[PDB]
Amino acid sequence: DFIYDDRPAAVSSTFNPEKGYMDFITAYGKNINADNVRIFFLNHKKAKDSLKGSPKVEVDLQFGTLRVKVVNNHNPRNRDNPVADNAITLHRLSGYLAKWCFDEIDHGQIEEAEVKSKVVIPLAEAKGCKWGDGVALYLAFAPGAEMFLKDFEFYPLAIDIQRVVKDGMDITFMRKVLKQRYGTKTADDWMISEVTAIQSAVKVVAKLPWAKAGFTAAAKNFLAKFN
Amino acid sequence: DFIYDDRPAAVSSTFNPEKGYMDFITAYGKNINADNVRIFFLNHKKAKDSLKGSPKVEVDLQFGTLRVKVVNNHNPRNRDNPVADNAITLHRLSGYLAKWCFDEIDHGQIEEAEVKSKVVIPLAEAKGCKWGDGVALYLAFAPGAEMFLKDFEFYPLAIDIQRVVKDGMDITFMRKVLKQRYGTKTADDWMISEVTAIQSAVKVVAKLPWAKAGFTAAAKNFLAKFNI
Amino acid sequence: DFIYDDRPAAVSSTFNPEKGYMDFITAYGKNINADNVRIFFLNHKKAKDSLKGSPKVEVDLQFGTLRVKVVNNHNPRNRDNPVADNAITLHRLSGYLAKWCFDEIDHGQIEEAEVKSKVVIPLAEAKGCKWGDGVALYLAFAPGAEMFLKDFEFYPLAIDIQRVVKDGMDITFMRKVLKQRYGTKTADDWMISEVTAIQSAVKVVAKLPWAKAGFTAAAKNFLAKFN
Amino acid sequence: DFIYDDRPAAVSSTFNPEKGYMDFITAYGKNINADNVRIFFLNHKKAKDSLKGSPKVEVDLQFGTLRVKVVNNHNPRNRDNPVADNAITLHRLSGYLAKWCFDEIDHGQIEEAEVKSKVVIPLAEAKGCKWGDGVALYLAFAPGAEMFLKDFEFYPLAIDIQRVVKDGMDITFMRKVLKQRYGTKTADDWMISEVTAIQSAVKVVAKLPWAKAGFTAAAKNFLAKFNI
RNA sequence: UUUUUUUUUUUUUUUUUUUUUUUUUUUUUUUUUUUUUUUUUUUU
Repeated sequence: DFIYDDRPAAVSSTFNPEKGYMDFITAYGKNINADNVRIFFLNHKKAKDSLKGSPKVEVDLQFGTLRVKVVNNHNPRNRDNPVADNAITLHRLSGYLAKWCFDEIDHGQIEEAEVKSKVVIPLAEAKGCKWGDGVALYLAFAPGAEMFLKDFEFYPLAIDIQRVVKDGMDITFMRKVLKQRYGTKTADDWMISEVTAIQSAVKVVAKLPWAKAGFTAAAKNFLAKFN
Repeated sequence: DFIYDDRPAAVSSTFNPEKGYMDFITAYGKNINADNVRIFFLNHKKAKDSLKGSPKVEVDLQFGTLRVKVVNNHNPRNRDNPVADNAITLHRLSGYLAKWCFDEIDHGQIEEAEVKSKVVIPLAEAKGCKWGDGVALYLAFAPGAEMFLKDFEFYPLAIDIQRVVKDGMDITFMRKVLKQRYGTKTADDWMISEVTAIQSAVKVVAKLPWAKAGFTAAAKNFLAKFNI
Repeated sequence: DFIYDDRPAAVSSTFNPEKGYMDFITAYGKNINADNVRIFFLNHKKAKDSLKGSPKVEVDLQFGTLRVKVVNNHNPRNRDNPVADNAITLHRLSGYLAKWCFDEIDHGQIEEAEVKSKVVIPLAEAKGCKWGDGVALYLAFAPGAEMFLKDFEFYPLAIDIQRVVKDGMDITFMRKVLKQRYGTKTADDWMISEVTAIQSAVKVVAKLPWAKAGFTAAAKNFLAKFN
Repeated sequence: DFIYDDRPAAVSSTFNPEKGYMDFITAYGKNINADNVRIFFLNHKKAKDSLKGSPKVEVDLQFGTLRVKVVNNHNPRNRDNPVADNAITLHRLSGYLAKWCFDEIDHGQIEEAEVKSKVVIPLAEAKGCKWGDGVALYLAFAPGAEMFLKDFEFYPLAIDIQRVVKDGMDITFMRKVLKQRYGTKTADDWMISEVTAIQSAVKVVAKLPWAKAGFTAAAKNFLAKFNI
């Protein structure tokens, strides 16, 4: 009576990031602008702890002009609460807005210019990557980019790999990306089929500063006078 | 100001898992089914933390329709409370239900299918073991299985060994398992007598994927292409 | 106003464990017996955490029939409060009672029998040391024994060293023992003078079960590996 | 429905440690004496935990005769609050009092005697540094000293580098310092210009015991005879 | 030259570690999903 537990059932996954993205756009597309994409991408972690502190399972948030209805599972008890396929987590939202940046870029040159001039990703910065390095590569640092592997040319995967080898990141964080699809190909398929594109991606990512989150170029060229 | 201290004394162990199990069945057997057992095996860890939080000495819990009166020794101070041989801790509860699944499978075909299709052991999966691998083996991953070394065909021991050698497990954990009995044969006895069976078990456990639970080969084989 | 702070100044210690022990015997010696001592050594950690919980500076404790007026500096805020040389902390109490057992054994064989048949020190045990191995050695595992390095034949020091090499003990715990005296010799002296006797002690402790904390090898295992 | 969020957009470097110091002295210079500076430096960490506990956005503190209006930003939730340049953080306060000591010593023989005989900086001692080793050097161990790289002859920098090299300190703690000025020289400037002075400082700091304090040789030596 | 996270004198000082025994107890390891969660977060 003091503590009661109850059963979750097994299932397979009916969640298509493409569809979730489209429904998300149809639902919120009027309040999305490069300004909000930018405050969010600067407010991801802040929102991470902000959700972490609060105990409500279904919180709505405001980034500037953007209103978002998000599921909160950062809070401990909620880590196993269910999440609808039309629902949005900060991870899913992040991926979605990254996707938005990617399409918006292709829409034309004025479109190409605005976001590029106004979009920087802290996670990408901390490793010293900027837009000039590549579009797919640069946007791939956004969490949730793993949902759109093709558009980002296997770069989120490669980045995760580099995190494992150089930053000794715990291997479990590759769990999510290793379930994800490459177009029509299931994980099991592309894990053997597409090794080439992946290795190429790894190379591409390798040729990057990878500064320590991050030291302006004066560092770490000065700290290699003392070692 | 006062704090309050006195002597605990030494004795031998009068706890028979076979019988303890029998009283557990006699007492709770009407609400034990594959459903509730499955709910237990999925909520072991959660309930463990929930017991860690509370300082109550004797907590009651409900897994689906099954209610059990459990002794709490996960709360730090409570780690030294006495435990009756007719009392139940989660470890004992797990072992008991592991044994229950083990018997129920032999009860017949419907029961075998019910248990096999429902019951899930997180620890076994996390190492890539499934029901198809074996009943004794798959169930041996359940905590408390060490209390029934015979029925689980010495497998929990083999698993523990496999854990120390590749996962660098702290050896201290083998303390419980290394005193456990083989049916009636004593630890000191079976520890040289049945060496063959043990070795066979170790070999069986040896051939398994044994990746981290989240992914298993060829997820494992794909990392290999870059990093083990 | 909100919190304020103030000075402490210090250079020296006037604290002689011999004198402290003698005063302790004079004050409490009628209530000291193998029963109470034994209860103490089994409830040391318990009382220690119980003191960690309480914020009171000077707590009363009862071990069997023995009541003690002990100083509490286990509470974080209290960790830098002063300690009189005639005062008693759980560490001082433990060391004192270790000394007491050591003397009581010499009083005759019957007293030796009460202490040996009753008193048990968990830390000595966890390493597989028993009374049969030696009195000085067995008692040396008791916290506070470092105050009487002479009587315990350098064994607490050797034990601390072995904790560092085999158990990866953080070296900081040896700070205390390395300031202690060996009878009349100060630290600076015996650290060079008694190196031989110390090494002998180390060899003794070394040839002990240890191997490892948490285990008794009733039967050996054709392990792939040990430890 | 609402967890209010909004944007800060920026990158400006107002804060001038010289000016901050001058305002701080103008405000408090009369209540600063060797006594209070000493008690402060002895109560730095305590004040740090005590403020971590508190919810005040701006806490008030008393060190001996000195009362100060300090900004509290060690508190998790408070960790993103703004900080005025005429305001004082406990880091800033520490650096400021270090500078104070540096000026006061030069005031004369008697003042030098008060400061040298009273003020002790635990971090400097913990590495075996004493007043006799140097004034700038000894004072450089004080947190916030990185604000006055000129006065302390690049010693806070050298000490930090040395923390990374000898104590494997996470390199991120070298952030600040690597933003600070050397008198007029910008970091981008002095990082190339004053390399000579830098390494000299580095060597000076290298020529120190730098053992846990903690221990003194013989002891390091006594340990060496078994372990490091 | 934001802010914070670590590092804190000197004592025969004080704290932080290690804590017998048992078919005892506790400490470790916890499924599957295009699920969710834990790490990595610009610029002074």
